[PDB]
Amino acid sequence: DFPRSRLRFKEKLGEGQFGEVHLCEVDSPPLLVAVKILRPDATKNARNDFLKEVKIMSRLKDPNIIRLLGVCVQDDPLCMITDYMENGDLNQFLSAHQLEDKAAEGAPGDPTISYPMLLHVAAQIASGMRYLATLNFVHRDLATRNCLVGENFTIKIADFGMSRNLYAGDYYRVQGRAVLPIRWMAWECILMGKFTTASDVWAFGVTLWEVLMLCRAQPFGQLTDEQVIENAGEFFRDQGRQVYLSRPPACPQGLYELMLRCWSRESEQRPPFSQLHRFLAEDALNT
Ligand SMILES: Nc1ccc(C#Cc2cccc(C(=O)Nc3cccc(C(F)(F)F)c3)c2)cn1
Repeated sequence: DFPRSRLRFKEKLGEGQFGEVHLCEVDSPPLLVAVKILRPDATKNARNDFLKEVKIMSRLKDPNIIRLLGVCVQDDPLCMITDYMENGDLNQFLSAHQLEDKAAEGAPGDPTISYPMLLHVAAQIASGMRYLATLNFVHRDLATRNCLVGENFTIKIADFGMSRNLYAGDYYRVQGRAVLPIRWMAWECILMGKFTTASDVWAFGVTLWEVLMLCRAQPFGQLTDEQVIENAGEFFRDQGRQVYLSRPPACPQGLYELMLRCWSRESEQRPPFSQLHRFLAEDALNT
Protein backbone atom coordinates (compact mmCIF):
# COMPACT_ATOMS: atom_id res chain seq x y z
CA ASP A 1 0.00 0.00 0.00
CA PHE A 2 1.24 3.44 -0.99
CA PRO A 3 0.91 6.47 1.33
CA ARG A 4 -1.26 9.14 -0.24
CA SER A 5 1.03 11.82 1.23
CA ARG A 6 3.71 10.88 -1.33
CA LEU A 7 1.49 12.04 -4.22
CA ARG A 8 1.41 15.52 -5.80
CA PHE A 9 -1.69 16.04 -7.98
CA LYS A 10 -0.93 17.97 -11.19
CA GLU A 11 -3.75 17.88 -13.78
CA LYS A 12 -6.95 16.03 -14.59
CA LEU A 13 -6.58 13.39 -17.31
CA GLY A 14 -10.21 12.35 -17.71
CA GLU A 15 -13.07 10.44 -16.20
CA GLY A 16 -13.19 6.74 -15.51
CA GLN A 17 -16.08 4.41 -14.81
CA PHE A 18 -16.42 5.14 -11.08
CA GLY A 19 -13.86 7.88 -10.55
CA GLU A 20 -11.62 10.53 -12.06
CA VAL A 21 -8.00 10.18 -13.17
CA HIS A 22 -5.29 12.69 -12.23
CA LEU A 23 -1.66 13.00 -13.29
CA CYS A 24 0.50 12.88 -10.14
CA GLU A 25 4.20 13.29 -9.32
CA VAL A 26 6.04 10.97 -6.93
CA ASP A 27 9.27 11.98 -5.18
CA SER A 28 10.17 8.73 -3.40
CA PRO A 29 11.79 5.60 -4.95
CA PRO A 30 10.28 13.30 -10.93
CA LEU A 31 8.22 10.18 -11.70
CA LEU A 32 4.73 10.63 -13.16
CA VAL A 33 1.82 8.25 -12.48
CA ALA A 34 -1.90 8.24 -13.22
CA VAL A 35 -4.10 8.10 -10.11
CA LYS A 36 -7.81 7.34 -10.04
CA ILE A 37 -9.82 8.59 -7.05
CA LEU A 38 -13.50 8.74 -6.20
CA ARG A 39 -15.56 11.50 -7.82
CA PRO A 40 -16.62 14.44 -5.60
CA ASP A 41 -20.27 13.23 -5.67
CA ALA A 42 -19.33 9.64 -4.74
CA THR A 43 -21.98 7.58 -2.92
CA LYS A 44 -21.87 4.25 -1.12
CA ASN A 45 -22.63 2.56 -4.46
CA ALA A 46 -19.75 4.25 -6.27
CA ARG A 47 -17.33 3.23 -3.50
CA ASN A 48 -18.41 -0.42 -3.82
CA ASP A 49 -17.87 -0.34 -7.59
CA PHE A 50 -14.43 1.27 -7.06
CA LEU A 51 -13.36 -1.47 -4.62
CA LYS A 52 -14.48 -4.15 -7.08
CA GLU A 53 -12.57 -2.47 -9.91
CA VAL A 54 -9.38 -2.73 -7.82
CA LYS A 55 -10.01 -6.48 -7.46
CA ILE A 56 -10.58 -6.93 -11.20
CA MET A 57 -7.39 -5.04 -12.06
CA SER A 58 -5.26 -7.04 -9.65
CA ARG A 59 -5.86 -10.09 -11.91
CA LEU A 60 -4.16 -8.43 -14.89
CA LYS A 61 -0.40 -8.87 -15.48
CA ASP A 62 0.63 -8.50 -19.17
CA PRO A 63 2.74 -5.94 -21.10
CA ASN A 64 -0.28 -4.97 -23.24
CA ILE A 65 -2.86 -4.68 -20.43
CA ILE A 66 -3.01 -1.77 -17.99
CA ARG A 67 -1.44 -2.59 -14.63
CA LEU A 68 -2.17 -1.61 -11.05
CA LEU A 69 1.03 -0.22 -9.54
CA GLY A 70 -0.50 0.19 -6.08
CA VAL A 71 -3.43 1.26 -3.96
CA CYS A 72 -3.58 3.77 -1.14
CA VAL A 73 -3.26 2.76 2.51
CA GLN A 74 -6.39 1.69 4.37
CA ASP A 75 -6.69 4.87 6.45
CA ASP A 76 -6.41 7.06 3.33
CA PRO A 77 -9.13 7.98 0.85
CA LEU A 78 -9.36 5.37 -1.87
CA CYS A 79 -6.94 5.58 -4.79
CA MET A 80 -5.65 3.37 -7.63
CA ILE A 81 -2.20 4.07 -9.09
CA THR A 82 -1.25 3.08 -12.64
CA ASP A 83 1.25 3.97 -15.35
CA TYR A 84 0.90 7.37 -16.99
CA MET A 85 0.50 6.63 -20.71
CA GLU A 86 2.21 9.63 -22.28
CA ASN A 87 0.29 9.65 -25.58
CA GLY A 88 -3.11 9.01 -24.00
CA ASP A 89 -6.20 7.75 -25.81
CA LEU A 90 -5.54 5.62 -28.94
CA ASN A 91 -8.59 6.96 -30.79
CA GLN A 92 -7.45 10.56 -30.28
CA PHE A 93 -3.84 9.56 -31.07
CA LEU A 94 -4.63 7.89 -34.41
CA SER A 95 -7.04 10.72 -35.28
CA ALA A 96 -4.00 13.05 -35.18
CA HIS A 97 -2.00 11.01 -37.74
CA GLN A 98 -2.31 10.25 -41.44
CA LEU A 99 -0.92 7.35 -43.44
CA GLU A 100 2.49 8.05 -44.92
CA ASP A 101 2.72 8.50 -48.69
CA LYS A 102 6.29 7.27 -49.26
CA ALA A 103 7.92 4.87 -46.79
CA ALA A 104 10.57 6.32 -44.44
CA GLU A 105 10.56 9.77 -46.07
CA GLY A 106 9.82 12.05 -43.11
CA ALA A 107 11.68 13.50 -40.13
CA PRO A 108 11.23 12.16 -36.58
CA GLY A 109 8.03 13.55 -35.11
CA ASP A 110 6.15 14.01 -38.39
CA PRO A 111 2.37 13.53 -37.93
CA THR A 112 2.46 10.42 -40.15
CA ILE A 113 2.26 6.68 -39.50
CA SER A 114 3.35 3.72 -41.63
CA TYR A 115 1.30 0.68 -42.59
CA PRO A 116 3.70 -1.62 -40.62
CA MET A 117 3.15 0.59 -37.56
CA LEU A 118 -0.61 0.14 -37.88
CA LEU A 119 0.05 -3.61 -37.85
CA HIS A 120 2.32 -3.23 -34.81
CA VAL A 121 -0.47 -1.37 -32.98
CA ALA A 122 -3.06 -4.02 -33.84
CA ALA A 123 -0.68 -6.88 -33.01
CA GLN A 124 -0.20 -5.51 -29.48
CA ILE A 125 -3.96 -5.36 -28.94
CA ALA A 126 -4.27 -8.96 -30.15
CA SER A 127 -1.52 -10.02 -27.73
CA GLY A 128 -3.29 -8.41 -24.78
CA MET A 129 -6.55 -10.08 -25.77
CA ARG A 130 -4.76 -13.42 -26.12
CA TYR A 131 -3.64 -12.94 -22.51
CA LEU A 132 -7.14 -12.13 -21.23
CA ALA A 133 -8.48 -15.19 -23.04
CA THR A 134 -6.04 -17.38 -21.07
CA LEU A 135 -7.69 -16.10 -17.88
CA ASN A 136 -11.15 -16.64 -19.39
CA PHE A 137 -11.64 -12.90 -18.82
CA VAL A 138 -14.18 -11.25 -21.12
CA HIS A 139 -13.56 -7.53 -21.67
CA ARG A 140 -17.04 -6.70 -23.07
CA ASP A 141 -16.09 -3.24 -24.49
CA LEU A 142 -13.01 -3.51 -26.71
CA ALA A 143 -12.50 -0.43 -28.96
CA THR A 144 -9.79 2.14 -29.65
CA ARG A 145 -11.42 4.53 -27.16
CA ASN A 146 -10.48 2.03 -24.41
CA CYS A 147 -6.80 1.62 -25.41
CA LEU A 148 -3.88 3.76 -24.27
CA VAL A 149 -0.62 4.80 -25.96
CA GLY A 150 2.76 5.22 -24.27
CA GLU A 151 6.27 5.86 -25.60
CA ASN A 152 7.31 4.36 -28.94
CA PHE A 153 3.77 3.27 -29.86
CA THR A 154 3.36 0.83 -26.97
CA ILE A 155 -0.32 -0.04 -26.48
CA LYS A 156 -2.21 -1.08 -23.35
CA ILE A 157 -5.83 -2.24 -23.22
CA ALA A 158 -7.89 -0.45 -20.54
CA ASP A 159 -11.57 0.13 -19.70
CA PHE A 160 -12.94 3.61 -19.02
CA GLY A 161 -16.62 2.64 -18.92
CA MET A 162 -19.60 3.79 -20.94
CA SER A 163 -20.56 7.19 -19.44
CA ARG A 164 -18.03 9.60 -21.00
CA ASN A 165 -19.56 12.47 -22.95
CA LEU A 166 -16.86 12.37 -25.65
CA TYR A 167 -17.92 8.88 -26.81
CA ALA A 168 -21.66 9.05 -26.00
CA GLY A 169 -22.56 8.35 -29.63
CA ASP A 170 -20.79 4.97 -29.44
CA TYR A 171 -23.38 3.62 -26.98
CA TYR A 172 -27.09 2.80 -27.27
CA ARG A 173 -29.12 3.80 -24.20
CA VAL A 174 -32.62 2.64 -23.22
CA GLN A 175 -34.07 3.51 -19.80
CA GLY A 176 -33.77 0.61 -17.34
CA ARG A 177 -31.37 -1.43 -19.51
CA ALA A 178 -27.64 -2.02 -19.76
CA VAL A 179 -25.92 0.52 -22.01
CA LEU A 180 -24.68 -1.20 -25.19
CA PRO A 181 -21.75 -0.48 -27.62
CA ILE A 182 -23.83 -1.90 -30.46
CA ARG A 183 -21.57 -0.97 -33.38
CA TRP A 184 -18.82 -3.14 -31.84
CA MET A 185 -21.15 -6.03 -30.80
CA ALA A 186 -21.55 -9.51 -32.32
CA TRP A 187 -25.05 -10.35 -33.52
CA GLU A 188 -25.70 -12.80 -30.67
CA CYS A 189 -24.82 -10.10 -28.10
CA ILE A 190 -27.25 -7.62 -29.60
CA LEU A 191 -30.04 -10.19 -29.61
CA MET A 192 -29.41 -11.92 -26.28
CA GLY A 193 -27.27 -9.52 -24.25
CA LYS A 194 -24.54 -11.96 -23.14
CA PHE A 195 -20.79 -11.69 -23.90
CA THR A 196 -18.06 -14.31 -24.56
CA THR A 197 -14.44 -14.54 -25.75
CA ALA A 198 -15.86 -15.10 -29.24
CA SER A 199 -17.75 -11.81 -29.06
CA ASP A 200 -14.51 -10.15 -27.90
CA VAL A 201 -13.01 -11.48 -31.18
CA TRP A 202 -15.82 -9.80 -33.14
CA ALA A 203 -15.14 -6.53 -31.31
CA PHE A 204 -11.43 -6.95 -32.06
CA GLY A 205 -12.30 -7.09 -35.75
CA VAL A 206 -14.15 -3.77 -35.40
CA THR A 207 -11.19 -2.34 -33.43
CA LEU A 208 -8.83 -3.50 -36.18
CA TRP A 209 -11.09 -1.80 -38.74
CA GLU A 210 -10.86 1.39 -36.64
CA VAL A 211 -7.05 1.25 -36.59
CA LEU A 212 -6.87 0.82 -40.40
CA MET A 213 -9.36 3.71 -40.77
CA LEU A 214 -7.05 5.83 -38.56
CA CYS A 215 -10.20 6.42 -36.48
CA ARG A 216 -11.61 8.73 -39.17
CA ALA A 217 -15.17 7.35 -39.12
CA GLN A 218 -17.58 5.55 -36.82
CA PRO A 219 -18.33 1.90 -37.65
CA PHE A 220 -21.50 1.76 -39.77
CA GLY A 221 -21.43 5.54 -39.57
CA GLN A 222 -24.06 6.21 -42.25
CA LEU A 223 -26.58 3.80 -40.61
CA THR A 224 -28.82 4.54 -37.59
CA ASP A 225 -28.68 2.67 -34.26
CA GLU A 226 -31.96 0.96 -35.26
CA GLN A 227 -30.44 -0.26 -38.53
CA VAL A 228 -27.37 -1.62 -36.72
CA ILE A 229 -29.68 -3.54 -34.40
CA GLU A 230 -31.76 -4.84 -37.32
CA ASN A 231 -28.55 -6.02 -38.96
CA ALA A 232 -28.11 -8.45 -36.06
CA GLY A 233 -31.50 -9.91 -36.93
CA GLU A 234 -30.25 -10.50 -40.46
CA PHE A 235 -27.26 -12.43 -39.12
CA PHE A 236 -29.70 -14.54 -37.09
CA ARG A 237 -32.03 -15.31 -40.01
CA ASP A 238 -28.98 -16.03 -42.22
CA GLN A 239 -30.51 -15.26 -45.62
CA GLY A 240 -27.58 -13.37 -47.13
CA ARG A 241 -28.89 -9.90 -46.31
CA GLN A 242 -26.57 -9.00 -43.45
CA VAL A 243 -23.99 -6.28 -44.10
CA TYR A 244 -20.39 -5.74 -42.97
CA LEU A 245 -17.93 -2.89 -42.52
CA SER A 246 -16.18 -2.05 -45.82
CA ARG A 247 -12.44 -2.42 -46.54
CA PRO A 248 -10.45 0.60 -45.26
CA PRO A 249 -8.23 2.38 -47.81
CA ALA A 250 -5.09 1.43 -45.83
CA CYS A 251 -6.15 -2.25 -45.67
CA PRO A 252 -5.04 -4.84 -48.26
CA GLN A 253 -7.53 -7.56 -49.22
CA GLY A 254 -5.72 -10.36 -47.36
CA LEU A 255 -5.99 -8.50 -44.05
CA TYR A 256 -9.62 -7.61 -44.79
CA GLU A 257 -10.46 -11.30 -45.20
CA LEU A 258 -9.10 -11.90 -41.68
CA MET A 259 -11.32 -9.07 -40.40
CA LEU A 260 -14.28 -10.75 -42.14
CA ARG A 261 -13.57 -14.01 -40.30
CA CYS A 262 -13.91 -12.15 -36.99
CA TRP A 263 -17.51 -11.43 -38.05
CA SER A 264 -18.50 -15.04 -38.84
CA ARG A 265 -22.06 -15.96 -37.91
CA GLU A 266 -20.83 -19.01 -35.98
CA SER A 267 -18.70 -18.22 -32.92
CA GLU A 268 -16.48 -21.28 -33.43
CA GLN A 269 -15.47 -20.08 -36.91
CA ARG A 270 -14.06 -16.81 -35.57
CA PRO A 271 -10.24 -16.88 -35.28
CA PRO A 272 -8.65 -17.22 -31.83
CA PHE A 273 -6.47 -14.37 -30.66
CA SER A 274 -3.33 -16.54 -30.96
CA GLN A 275 -3.99 -16.79 -34.72
CA LEU A 276 -4.94 -13.11 -35.08
CA HIS A 277 -1.68 -12.11 -33.40
CA ARG A 278 0.40 -14.37 -35.64
CA PHE A 279 -1.16 -12.97 -38.82
CA LEU A 280 -0.61 -9.36 -37.75
CA ALA A 281 2.98 -9.96 -36.63
CA GLU A 282 4.11 -12.11 -39.58
CA ASP A 283 1.75 -12.93 -42.49
CA ALA A 284 0.54 -9.37 -42.85
CA LEU A 285 4.07 -8.35 -43.89
CA ASN A 286 3.78 -10.42 -47.09
CA THR A 287 3.60 -8.85 -50.55
N1 LIG B 1 -2.69 9.26 -20.17
C1 LIG B 1 -3.44 8.44 -19.34
C2 LIG B 1 -4.83 8.62 -19.16
C3 LIG B 1 -5.52 7.75 -18.32
C4 LIG B 1 -4.83 6.74 -17.66
C5 LIG B 1 -5.53 5.86 -16.81
C6 LIG B 1 -6.14 5.10 -16.15
C7 LIG B 1 -6.88 4.14 -15.39
C8 LIG B 1 -6.99 4.26 -14.01
C9 LIG B 1 -7.71 3.31 -13.29
C10 LIG B 1 -8.32 2.25 -13.96
C11 LIG B 1 -8.21 2.14 -15.33
C12 LIG B 1 -8.83 1.01 -16.09
O1 LIG B 1 -8.56 0.78 -17.26
N2 LIG B 1 -9.70 0.16 -15.36
C13 LIG B 1 -10.18 -1.13 -15.79
C14 LIG B 1 -11.34 -1.65 -15.20
C15 LIG B 1 -11.84 -2.90 -15.58
C16 LIG B 1 -11.19 -3.67 -16.55
C17 LIG B 1 -10.03 -3.15 -17.14
C18 LIG B 1 -9.30 -3.95 -18.20
F1 LIG B 1 -7.97 -3.91 -18.08
F2 LIG B 1 -9.59 -5.25 -18.25
F3 LIG B 1 -9.55 -3.52 -19.46
C19 LIG B 1 -9.50 -1.91 -16.77
C20 LIG B 1 -7.50 3.10 -16.06
C21 LIG B 1 -3.44 6.62 -17.88
N3 LIG B 1 -2.74 7.44 -18.71
